[PDB]
Amino acid sequence: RPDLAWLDEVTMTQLERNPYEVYERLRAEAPLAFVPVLGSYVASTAEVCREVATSPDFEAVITPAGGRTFGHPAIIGVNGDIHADLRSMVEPALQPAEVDRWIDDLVRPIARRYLERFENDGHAELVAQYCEPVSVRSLGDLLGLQEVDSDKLREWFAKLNRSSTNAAVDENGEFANPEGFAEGDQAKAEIRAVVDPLIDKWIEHPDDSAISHWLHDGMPPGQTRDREYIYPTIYVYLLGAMQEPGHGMASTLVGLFSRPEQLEEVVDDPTLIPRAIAEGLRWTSPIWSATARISTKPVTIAGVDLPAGTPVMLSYGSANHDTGKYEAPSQYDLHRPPLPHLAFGAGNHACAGIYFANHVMRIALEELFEAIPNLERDTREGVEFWGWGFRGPTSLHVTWE
Ligand code: HEM
Ligand SMILES: COc1cccc(OC)c1O
Repeated sequence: RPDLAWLDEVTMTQLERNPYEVYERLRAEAPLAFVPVLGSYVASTAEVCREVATSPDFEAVITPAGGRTFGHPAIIGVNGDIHADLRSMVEPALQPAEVDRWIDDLVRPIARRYLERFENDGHAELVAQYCEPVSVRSLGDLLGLQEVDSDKLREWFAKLNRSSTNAAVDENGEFANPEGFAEGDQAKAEIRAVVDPLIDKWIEHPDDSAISHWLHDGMPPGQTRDREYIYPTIYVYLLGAMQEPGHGMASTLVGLFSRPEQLEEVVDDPTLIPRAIAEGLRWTSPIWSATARISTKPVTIAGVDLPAGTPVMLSYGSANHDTGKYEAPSQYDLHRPPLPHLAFGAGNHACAGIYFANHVMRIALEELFEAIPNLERDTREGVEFWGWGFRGPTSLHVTWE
């Protein structure tokens, strides 16, 4: 596409540090565009993302670096009968009525546990000390990984993050940085060493943990799903399910700090926390561009005639700054009207844990503002956001009296 020759000069590093400038151009110039360094078409607007995600002429496909990292059958990358089975496998503990039965007793004590370590220090780095630990500990306990230290869970999602977003390709469409997959392989090897003994145990002695239910639910008597069949979805969980609620909380905090009167309102009136989180998810989408669909027949989208078999990456983080939908989208605004957003995706492969994730983020922020209501950002330290596939702040230094 000749007028997009400037896309040839876009680098992976640039997209990781800040993708919003490139994607603002894409939204205006080519809502569906082939990005050479990513080796793929990408959808940048809300209209195109939603259309691709819900179209009957498209089905799920894993991103190339996602597939190299997760293998088969990752719930995000399969369709038909296998997807239906994996959806019914993960859905019971995520059902709203079920979450409402125990989410409070799960997350609130965990939030208190981590707050107690620093709430009187007067200084903290909330990503490492609060947002990520609460996120991984809550889901870890739900999964049956109580004995896996929160530092380990955080290290796993960081390595799987970097591996699955190791997307750069060279002039011949080959992965430019194949060594970047090695730490994804190392994380998987460690996960196998830890989780395989637990699966051995759950096969014979099922309990209340989610993974035990993944092995047993809906199976003939005495039978379990093969572990190779469920491991890629375990990996999917140990990346995005572990990582995203922590990044959603932190981005919401960074956005509130950017609007000090709005932060005061939320501390004064914690019933506004769910609305603050929804704006946070739109403002810096935790899953920014990590999933994709592939066309199953010839289709025309945003004026581009796509052949069958064409992958399209869904850059929901860009769709969420669509100026056809939002005014001044790069500005966090609690009082934006409650409009649809794509931070949870859309269609048959839309996020399965929305209700759970929203409560995890809500409860964590509630307990934070109660313990430290004079929270202030440490304006001596800058907040840098990182990631093209998954995006969030690398740290969040705060102070208080
Ligand atoms: C703030 C937190 C979260 C955000 C923003 C988020 C966002 C997303 C997005 C954008 C997708 C891809 C949707 C698409 O391709 O159309 C996805 C998929 C998924 N998420 Fe969430 N997620 C979050 C937390 C969680 C949690 C905590 C869990 C599990 C407890 C979870 C389970 C899943 C599953 C199973 C899928 C795959 C759905 C499928 O392909 O059928 N997510 N998520
Ligand atoms: C590419 O990896 C992922 C994509 C979307 C969601 C995930 O976890 C829920 C995830 O681990």
